[PDB]
Amino acid sequence: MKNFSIAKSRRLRSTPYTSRIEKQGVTAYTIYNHMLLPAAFGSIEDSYKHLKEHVQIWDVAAERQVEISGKDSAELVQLMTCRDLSKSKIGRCYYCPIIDENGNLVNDPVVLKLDENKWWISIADSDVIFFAKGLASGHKFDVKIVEPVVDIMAIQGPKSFALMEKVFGKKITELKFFGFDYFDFEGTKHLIARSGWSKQGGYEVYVENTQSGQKLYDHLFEVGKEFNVGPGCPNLIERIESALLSYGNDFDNNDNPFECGFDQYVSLDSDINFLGKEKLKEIKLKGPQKKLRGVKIDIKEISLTGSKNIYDENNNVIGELRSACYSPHFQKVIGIAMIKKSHWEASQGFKIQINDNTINGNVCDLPFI
Amino acid sequence: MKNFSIAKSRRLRSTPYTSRIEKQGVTAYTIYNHMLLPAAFGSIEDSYKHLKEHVQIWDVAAERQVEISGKDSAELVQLMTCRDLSKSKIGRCYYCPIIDENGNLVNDPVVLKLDENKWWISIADSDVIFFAKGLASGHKFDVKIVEPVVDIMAIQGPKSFALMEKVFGKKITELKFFGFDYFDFEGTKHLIARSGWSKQGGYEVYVENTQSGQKLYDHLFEVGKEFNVGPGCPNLIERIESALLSYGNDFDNNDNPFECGFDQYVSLDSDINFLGKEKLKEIKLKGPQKKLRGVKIDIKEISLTGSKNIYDENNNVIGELRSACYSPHFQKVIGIAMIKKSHWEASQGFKIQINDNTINGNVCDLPFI
Ligand code: NA
Ligand code: NA
Repeated sequence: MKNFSIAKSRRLRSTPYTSRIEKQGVTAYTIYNHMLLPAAFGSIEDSYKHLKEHVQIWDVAAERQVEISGKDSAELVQLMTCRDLSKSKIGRCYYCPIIDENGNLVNDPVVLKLDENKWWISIADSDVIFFAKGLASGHKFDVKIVEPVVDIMAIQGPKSFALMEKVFGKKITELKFFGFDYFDFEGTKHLIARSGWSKQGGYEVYVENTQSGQKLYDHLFEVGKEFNVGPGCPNLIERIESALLSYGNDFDNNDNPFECGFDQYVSLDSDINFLGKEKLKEIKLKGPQKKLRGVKIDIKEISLTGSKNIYDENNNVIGELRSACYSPHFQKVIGIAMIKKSHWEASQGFKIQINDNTINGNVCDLPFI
Repeated sequence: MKNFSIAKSRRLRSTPYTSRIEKQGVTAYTIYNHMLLPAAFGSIEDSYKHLKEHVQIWDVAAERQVEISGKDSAELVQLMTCRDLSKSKIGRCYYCPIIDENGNLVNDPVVLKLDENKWWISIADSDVIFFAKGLASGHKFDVKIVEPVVDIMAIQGPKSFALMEKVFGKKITELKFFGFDYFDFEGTKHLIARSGWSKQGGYEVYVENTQSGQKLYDHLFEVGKEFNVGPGCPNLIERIESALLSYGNDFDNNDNPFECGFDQYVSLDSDINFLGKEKLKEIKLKGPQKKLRGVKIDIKEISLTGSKNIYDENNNVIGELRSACYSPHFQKVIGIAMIKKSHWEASQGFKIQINDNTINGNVCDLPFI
């Protein structure tokens, strides 16, 4: 077969939005945190153009929460991340790389500080819940760790702001990037952050009252018509062009923050203690020997289902291409590659096998645009 | 809206068998431990008839390993599970439920004791690696925790015994259920366990030397024609008929081993140290307020994608149906349901809404065959 069906089960969890997106034209799924996440609503290029010009509503329920509350919650949260959260404030979001005893990445979540003793970790694709529960028991912390009933719906694109003002009023227009607050929809208060996995702008509604959230979803489609609202999902071309890097895809647990361009979130000269702090000091001293870079390959098509070695002018492996797509902006293929320090340099050339043909490519900086 | 395509990417990992099984008729996939696991090779009823009569070779690489080695490995392994490993032997497998701070199920793996100081945890669908790494950090255990390069290939069905004899000779026929040993294929030694996710008989080859395991895979298809060998995967009908439970489907992290029939595997009155031991002492005295049970329901067809409430005569919720299929053996739908204390009783009637018809069903004991 060219395509394989996804086999549904209780274990591969549906969302509060599933029956709706399946009537609105979802054509492919990925799995993220043991949950269905839409991967396409037809053409990925057309979804990208629509996202950059209009507004979309996304089922991103699979961006699960780990809720950590109780006396040692602030501390357990800070143990897990190399980002300094000592001056953190209620109502703010912070991108906090989670790292292990080796200094290697576990997850790149957004942390929401709801209160001094209550923390939501909005996670990428790995079971941070169990890392937390492991660390809590091992370090003897007094916390409560749950996956709460929270199912995110995103509102993304340049028309997101006008659409959400229409629904929630002028108060939501005051929300700064990566702030959150509580907003009323027909009696129910919903936590809404100004965040989301694009650079086109918008919001994420952290739906706890599921029924009210489903009615809100339906309402956004009804009063969004004048804005050309439509369904969507995180967009492959957008995430590569803007270097919105994802755990499991661009980097994984054999990679450290310094190989992924996360230098500014690794806070080594505080007195806060987090995992692998010592090992990350050594890495920052000797410097990394490999790093995520962009690449361009002058072909009009690619379908990356997995990794692919890239080779030098002698046919020695100089890196690994990890994500890639056709970019209409460049009218060629662009990607994210973990490349050896020998070939880091913006403009450095390389060779890669696409089918049975060597083809040339070149390294570039991230983001692409 | 009926079947949906899966979107492949690096993050949904492929396996050493992917290119082979996509030439042998795989039609559907699930995702298991962030990895492709075949869900169908065409009709589920026909794969089922074939498994029960003949022999199949399965890609089950998604049954990943957590390898824990070093001086504190035995202790860390035991800390994660309720099952008593104090008398454990090299060359044996053990079903070892992993339990958290609430006494609830994290994963239900098989543990393989390779050495006093080297352990493989063969995992269900959750990231046990990070629970282990969390525990190890707190207790400052002297251990190394990695996911090794191990990609299980299974041989299952009544003809598995004879096919493996053909390849490996008499010594494989000596291997007892849940034992493992090392067996020579073309000069390479492979760890092979007598185990796997059917009740139809067979083996799991824990392939570390991938190129040799790929050659072995192709060899099995050649010298297995005598036994009508074919491709396959864990079979939904077979596994419900045999009451083989799965983490995420029948039970999850809100469930404790006393609710799932894991009583024989919980060691409360030994001296072993493990998480939630006290909670499980509490829980076992009070007793389970709900348990897993069999159900049989009078329709010839179902598509379970999620929990489905089952009701008494007067529309009260007595349970939740979690796995279900049409059983060609019963010529009707059977399933596994988590049922309230009030309605446990073997033969209790109930009703379930499936589209435009209310359907009679009743509770029964496990297994079915
Ligand atoms: Na989702
Ligand atoms: Na697999």
